[PDB]
Amino acid sequence: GSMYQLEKEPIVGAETFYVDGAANRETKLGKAGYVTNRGRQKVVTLTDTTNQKTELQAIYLALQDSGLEVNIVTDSQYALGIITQWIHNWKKRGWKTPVKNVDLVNQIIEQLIKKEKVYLAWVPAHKGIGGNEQVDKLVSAGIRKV
Ligand SMILES: O=C(Oc1ccc(CO)cc1)c1ccc([N+](=O)[O-])s1
Ligand SMILES: [Mn+2]
Ligand SMILES: [Mn+2]
Ligand SMILES: [Zn+2]
Ligand SMILES: [Zn+2]
Repeated sequence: GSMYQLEKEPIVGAETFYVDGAANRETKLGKAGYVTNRGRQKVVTLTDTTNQKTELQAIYLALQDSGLEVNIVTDSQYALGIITQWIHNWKKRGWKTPVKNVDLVNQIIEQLIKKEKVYLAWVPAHKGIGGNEQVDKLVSAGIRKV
């Protein structure tokens, strides 16, 4: 019983957003974006950012640009946990909100509860030709070598 329930399995039929972000610590330059299984993609370049911010920013773009039912695959355990924990503990007993990234996370949650159904799952970064590998390349170009 929370302020929303994420889906326990992928939403059959819904479009899938493979999100990723990448940042460079020395310059605080970074990129966030997505590729989808309906031939959609988007990459944005960011300044003054961090790796965790860019993974969160990517999810925000995916929620922003999608319909009411959406599948999101991320490789960030941080991004998944912080969003899931926020949903499960909202208005609950021992909730101290995070300090870091709190503005972006609040922005994401706001987008999130507007949705009808959201499936959000983690996969380890891996090589190959699937979705996570494609967006990883896009957000990595000029930010870090792979
Ligand atoms: O997109 C990715 O490639 C890069 C490459 C370089 C940098 C620079 O730090 C950041 C991301 C991801 C790698 C690892 C991820 N993961 O959640 O472990 S996403
Ligand atoms: Mn990543
Ligand atoms: Mn990646
Ligand atoms: Zn700057
Ligand atoms: Zn629907």
